[PDB]
Amino acid sequence: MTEYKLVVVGAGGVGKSALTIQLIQNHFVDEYDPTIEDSYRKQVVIDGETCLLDILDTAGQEEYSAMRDQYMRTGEGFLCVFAINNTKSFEDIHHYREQIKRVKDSEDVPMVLVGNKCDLPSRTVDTKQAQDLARSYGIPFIETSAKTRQGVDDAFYTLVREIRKHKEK
Ligand SMILES: Nc1nc2c(ncn2[C@@H]2O[C@H](COP(=O)(O)OP(=O)(O)O)[C@@H](O)[C@H]2O)c(=O)[nH]1
Ligand SMILES: C[C@H](CN1c2ccccc2Sc2ccccc21)N(C)C
Repeated sequence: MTEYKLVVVGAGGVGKSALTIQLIQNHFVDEYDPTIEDSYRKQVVIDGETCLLDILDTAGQEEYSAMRDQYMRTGEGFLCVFAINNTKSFEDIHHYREQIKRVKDSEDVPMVLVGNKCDLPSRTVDTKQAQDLARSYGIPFIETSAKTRQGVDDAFYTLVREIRKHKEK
């Protein structure tokens, strides 16, 4: 069993805790405080390998910058989640990519672009927009929903596989 640290990165309100809890407790949560930051452990047999995925639902602003940079350095995978009905959080993705690349001091970082709330209207972020952005970062992009659970398992599985490829590079 290989232990893998899967951290979710995104803006406050994209559904970090929701998507995480959905796969951990197998149920959607409508009300959950965004300040709640905790990690969850889940052993999944991916490709014949039982990997222990340690998913982290971070809050945002830490008490100390060192701790911030620390959890980012030990993080193996970074799930970039945004809202398809919000351009603000979509543009915030550039900040995360830039930051993580500096914090880990590495350009090759296993990331996966995930567009949550694909079942909701007012879609401002075009699929082509996100796809092009993902291609520019050399990472995959999957539309998901914490409600319909569409492509959720796939998005997470891909993230783990991306890490693997980076490890066996
Ligand atoms: N409709 C809809 N609401 C979501 C979705 N994901 C999260 N939310 C809601 O966003 C609010 C905060 O969710 P939370 O788990 O705190 O996500 P976070 O604060 O971004 O980490 C709650 O009302 C969640 O139910 C989603 O995919 N669809
Ligand atoms: C995010 C932390 C655990 N953690 C960590 C804690 C303090 C300093 C550095 C780190 S390394 C890290 C990396 C990935 C997931 C969680 C952490 N905990 C709130 C779950």
